[PDB]
Amino acid sequence: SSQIRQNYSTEVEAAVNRLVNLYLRASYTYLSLGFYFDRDDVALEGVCHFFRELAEEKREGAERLLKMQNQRGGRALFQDLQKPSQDEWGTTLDAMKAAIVLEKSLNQALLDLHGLGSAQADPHLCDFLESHFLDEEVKLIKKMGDHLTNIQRLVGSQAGLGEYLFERLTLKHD
Amino acid sequence: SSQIRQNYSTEVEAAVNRLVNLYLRASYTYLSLGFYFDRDDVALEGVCHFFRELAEEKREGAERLLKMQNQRGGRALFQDLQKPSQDEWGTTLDAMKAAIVLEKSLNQALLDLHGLGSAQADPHLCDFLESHFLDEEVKLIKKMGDHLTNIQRLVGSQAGLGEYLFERLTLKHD
Amino acid sequence: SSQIRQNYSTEVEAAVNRLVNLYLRASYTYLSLGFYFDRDDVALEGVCHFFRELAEEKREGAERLLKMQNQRGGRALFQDLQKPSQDEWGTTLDAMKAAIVLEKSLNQALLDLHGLGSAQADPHLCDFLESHFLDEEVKLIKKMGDHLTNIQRLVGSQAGLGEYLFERLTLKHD
Amino acid sequence: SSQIRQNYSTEVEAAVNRLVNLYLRASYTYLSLGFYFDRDDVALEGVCHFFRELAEEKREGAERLLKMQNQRGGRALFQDLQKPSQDEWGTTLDAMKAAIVLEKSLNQALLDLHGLGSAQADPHLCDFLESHFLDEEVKLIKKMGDHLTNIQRLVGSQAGLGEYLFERLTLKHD
Amino acid sequence: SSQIRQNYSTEVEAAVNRLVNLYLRASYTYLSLGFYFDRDDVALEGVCHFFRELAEEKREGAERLLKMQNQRGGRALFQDLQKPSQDEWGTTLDAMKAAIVLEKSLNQALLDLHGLGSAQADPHLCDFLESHFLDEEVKLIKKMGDHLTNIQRLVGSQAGLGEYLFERLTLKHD
Amino acid sequence: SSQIRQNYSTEVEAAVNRLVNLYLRASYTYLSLGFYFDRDDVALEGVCHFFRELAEEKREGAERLLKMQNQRGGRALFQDLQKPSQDEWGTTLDAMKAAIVLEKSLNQALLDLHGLGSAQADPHLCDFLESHFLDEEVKLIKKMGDHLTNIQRLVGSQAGLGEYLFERLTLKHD
Ligand SMILES: [Cl-]
Ligand SMILES: [Cl-]
Ligand SMILES: [Cl-]
Ligand SMILES: [Cl-]
Ligand SMILES: [Cl-]
Ligand SMILES: [Cl-]
Repeated sequence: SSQIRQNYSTEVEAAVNRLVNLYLRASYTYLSLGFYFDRDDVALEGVCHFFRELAEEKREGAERLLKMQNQRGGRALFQDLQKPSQDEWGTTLDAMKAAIVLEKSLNQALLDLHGLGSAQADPHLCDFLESHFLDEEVKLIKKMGDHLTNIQRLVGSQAGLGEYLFERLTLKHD
Repeated sequence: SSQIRQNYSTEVEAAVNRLVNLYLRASYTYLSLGFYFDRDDVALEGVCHFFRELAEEKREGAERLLKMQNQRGGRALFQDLQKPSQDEWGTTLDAMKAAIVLEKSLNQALLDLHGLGSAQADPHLCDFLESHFLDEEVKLIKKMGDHLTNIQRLVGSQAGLGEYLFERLTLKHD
Repeated sequence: SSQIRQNYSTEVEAAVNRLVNLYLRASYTYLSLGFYFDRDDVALEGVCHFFRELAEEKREGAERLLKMQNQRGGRALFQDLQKPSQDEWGTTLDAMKAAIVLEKSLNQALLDLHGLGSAQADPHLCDFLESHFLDEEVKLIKKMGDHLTNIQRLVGSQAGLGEYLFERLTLKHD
Repeated sequence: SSQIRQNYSTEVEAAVNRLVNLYLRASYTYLSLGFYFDRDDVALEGVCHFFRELAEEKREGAERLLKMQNQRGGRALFQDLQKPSQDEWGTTLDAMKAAIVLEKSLNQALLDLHGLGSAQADPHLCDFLESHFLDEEVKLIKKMGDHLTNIQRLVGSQAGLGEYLFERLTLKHD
Repeated sequence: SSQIRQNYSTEVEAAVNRLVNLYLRASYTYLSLGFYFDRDDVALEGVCHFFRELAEEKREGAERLLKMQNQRGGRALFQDLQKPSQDEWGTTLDAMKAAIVLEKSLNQALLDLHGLGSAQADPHLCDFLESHFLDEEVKLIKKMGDHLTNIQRLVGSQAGLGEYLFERLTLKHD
Repeated sequence: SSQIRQNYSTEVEAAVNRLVNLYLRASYTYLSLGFYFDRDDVALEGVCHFFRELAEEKREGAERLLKMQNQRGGRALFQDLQKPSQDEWGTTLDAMKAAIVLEKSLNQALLDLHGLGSAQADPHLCDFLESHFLDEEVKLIKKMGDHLTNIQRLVGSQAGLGEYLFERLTLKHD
């Protein structure tokens, strides 16, 4: 048995490993989104940078989960990582809609794990998610919702113009 | 009787308390405007910041009036504060039109109080309003009129595009 | 429906709007307390500053609640703000007793909302209150209790002397 | 009755006082461990420093609990402090095993108190433990487990050599 | 036998261990005094700080004794630590009277140990106490006597006023 | 057809996408290695850091390949990422042997792609690999070979001692 493990259920341990997989999948999705917007026939630098940043953030979230797994005396177990859902991501609007779908799925997984921890009377797990994940996710979903609204406002009858302007005047670029 | 009060009519004292109520009402209106533009389904940061700044300015004007009330030996009396006139504020154009209506109402209240002070031969009151309120109000109404003209110019046949551009290129944002 | 809202009950949304009203009411109460102690016939600068600071703190708490409402995809709704319970606040002891009553009422509203969030399995709400409100309130009530004890000790048979000394030697002034 | 106490059960108040006793006992245990490794016939400076640091940490945890007791309006009550379980602590391996036993006992007491607070709907207590105790304890137990593994690896057939090397190359010394 | 011990009697070794117990008891007494004055219904910050400082000083004196025990080749032996004599400490005057009683008891224990060392022709022990304990104790008792006189002068017919003033104008606070 | 693509074969484009998969697989392998050495029952910090660094390096190599794919007008295509070959990695010696196997496989894939580029008369591809991959790989394999030799020298009859010493005195740790 583990020399450090205390109040750490096998159910939580397994769910943490699954969440790691979900975060690494999300990271991979964002890597694909980023490089799609770097295509010479797409060429929206700010959009590329937005999603490349998120790929790093999701990687870092998986790493924090893995650190916590070891701090509690659980055992990291890695599974195959499925490829992203699409090879080409459409417009900035299509991409941002796919991103918010993805983030809502991660948020629900966090809420589910928090509920398991609550049920198992695992306050360290619950605190961990509250401190490092739940508000980060709320903030990000709010940002994406703000972006969706602005993108939608800019479609008008001149979609190309709007998509350029959003990239130039809202998103961060060199 | 008051140990300091001199040349300070009961009519002015009452009118100052009413003006405090008007300024705090205005502050509350601007708080509502600000948070409406922060909604994820509205998402115009520069517009939000514009009105949040005005909520602070109107609060500060009420505080200056209350300080003056005490300096003259009058007695602050607070009344209930009515909620703003709307729960949702429409477009940036609708909001800026509502703001200029509100500011003209505050301006007329200032002019009325100045007239009362003149009639009562209360030069300290008249000076106070001239020094800290009348030109501030003229300047703000001119700014709002400038904004209205630019907003109106941008409606064209592409309202969403215009409303984005005004927020991005005229109003202050991060 | 809202594009960002997730795990955010209508009951919590409503209770957040009510709490905003309670905090803005509290802010208004403290504004009145502050200006009462600035009266030339009251003239306790440190007491004035103490309550003016609290008016700002309560305003800021309402603003944080409104920011959170929007981050979750709820809708701010403002109601009329009732005037404070008194026009004149008596002695520093009377005022500090009224303040602790007010703070206990805010604390109970926070605890009630935390309980609703717990019941609704809304950990982001619960975390939010824990992180930004509950300990701030405990700390403030402890400070007020400390002040009450010192004020009470100083009444003796020389109330005016004691009230001066407390203002001069405990409360912050210029 | 207490002027500040609110939502603070007699059960929590008592359990906090018991936990203070447990932390001060732990501090005393670590003081004994530290001075044992400073003996001229033991002479493992890094081990001495490790346990002297923990004696301070446990003292500080008791002080934080006592501060919180007063912030909530409970009453500190002190009991006799039992002497540590041993007068001589054996090898570094024996000592580190005793330390992890002790830390698991403190951790379980924290988890028990968190559970009481949950049952009593005392979110300030629960937050307090989450914010200042639970993760600190997880981190420390993980560190001790890491140390145990390294100590165990170094026993081999040359225990004295291994115990020197661990002290020199893992633990902090002058 | 000990490899370093020289001219260090078993009687001195035992008496040093007893003195450690007395100093740790004193430290614990001062911890209790400090937290009593932090109660919201007592609320004398300067008094709290005075006794919390002494709790640290007495802890440090025990640590210096334990260091010396090991430097001489004696063996630290710890005993149970009795709880302080009171749970509630009365007025600042009551507390300062209890403190000077406690310090006179520590002083007599130091003088007794110095006498034992003299009798045993143990000049290192005698020097140690002279250099690090005897004058520190004389200085502290003189300070406490000075405080008692000032506290007593301030009782008059207005005890609460006097106790506030002493805390504010003699003792160190934030 | 692509507006920028020139002298970029479909065979190279496909092989670049496969190499991206190989590098991301390698990154994932190193993530698993790193977290295995962070286990409380393994606890070799320098070994953990060594492999976590390599996980980042391999991620960065995949990113450089994807950037190049777009610069040439090829299309990134992502595939599922298989999980690492082991869940537990044995000793530092076992791990370093697995790492050099992995690196030789990456090196051969680089050499194969260089050969394809040579055959296709694609000097930009050949230069790219020479400039950013081939020498980096040679250097890393030499480092790993150096480490293997030192690890092997340290096994002796005291494997645990040797594995500690290598981690402490060759690998970088805090
Ligand atoms: Cl798939
Ligand atoms: Cl109304
Ligand atoms: Cl009312
Ligand atoms: Cl015992
Ligand atoms: Cl006793
Ligand atoms: Cl596989």
